[PDB]
Parts: sequence; C-alpha cells; structure tokens
Amino acid sequence: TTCCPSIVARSNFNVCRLPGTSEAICATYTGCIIIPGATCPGDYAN
Repeated sequence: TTCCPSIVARSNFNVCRLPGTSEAICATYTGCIIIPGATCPGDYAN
C-alpha cells in the first residue's frame, strides 16, 4: 500500500507512476511511502 504525506505528494506520485516507474523510486522521489499493510498512519494520510 502506498501512503502519502500530503495531497500534492500523492498527485506527484501518480504522475511518477505513469511511465511505469517502480513504487519504490516514486516513494523516495515524492515523500510517499510503501507499507506492507493497508492502514496508512495519520501523518501519511493522503
């Protein structure tokens, strides 16, 4: 599951993904994170 710290971080994440970039690269690029579970924390609410 991906969790993002802000709205624009998510928007940027989704653009990064469009060419097929790995989630892990897009995470470090944007500040989003990948977790194994499905429950994002309150500080990665977007």
